[PDB]
Amino acid sequence: GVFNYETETTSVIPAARLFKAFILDGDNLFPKVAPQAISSVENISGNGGPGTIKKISFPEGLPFKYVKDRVDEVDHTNFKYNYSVIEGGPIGDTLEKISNEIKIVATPDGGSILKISNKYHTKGDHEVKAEQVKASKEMGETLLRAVESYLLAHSDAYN
Repeated sequence: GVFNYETETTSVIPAARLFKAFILDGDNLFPKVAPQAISSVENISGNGGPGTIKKISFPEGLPFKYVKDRVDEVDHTNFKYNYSVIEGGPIGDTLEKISNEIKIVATPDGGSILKISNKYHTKGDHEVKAEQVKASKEMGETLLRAVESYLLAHSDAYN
């Protein structure tokens, strides 16, 4: 079957700046500002646009070793990002792929909110463990606050 779960996290960083660092330059910032979350980001197939495959490895702590991600869509103007987890991690047994959509909306105060969306593809009527979804919510949130600390520490960046 197909299950969809949503989330929304706030950030002080304006959408314009957050996009460049969190999305446009994630594969170069995450392993730097969040080592206990991302160990290394390897490129497999593609230059970096739609159809690209990046091998994201995790530290020697998490239960997962790596995860293959496929770049689907990257809207630089509408601050939208779409990637799919095709291999590694939870993928297997009953789970096939994971369609993810990230959108950075600006707020009236000058901040921004992340409208993340997870769409899992299970086997027949098989469902997904709550902890699985709970993990991504923490995965992205930790990275978020990981990028905020840096941006606020280095104002002369991504601008």
